[PDB]
Amino acid sequence: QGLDLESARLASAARHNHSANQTNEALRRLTQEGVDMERLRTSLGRYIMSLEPLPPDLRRALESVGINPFIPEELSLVDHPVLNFSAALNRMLASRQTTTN
Repeated sequence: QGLDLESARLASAARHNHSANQTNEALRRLTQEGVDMERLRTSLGRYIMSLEPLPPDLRRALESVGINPFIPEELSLVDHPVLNFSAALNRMLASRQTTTN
């Protein structure tokens, strides 16, 4: 006896695991995956604004790390995890090259 396996497995199904590591992890993973940092920064910045969306390449890459690109406009693209992703992205590349004028 001891059939209480539902209660045990749902707690493990939920789990606690997340960090700002996942942001920098996504950046470096997409780099190793075959997505260029600059092209990523373009398609991502476009997604933030009223512009052309990111390709299913950028989509599959992000979703494979666990960061969903396509958030509905009920969040108004504010509450989405893709902001913190884009933040670390643009400031990383800005620090790499430069921000002149």
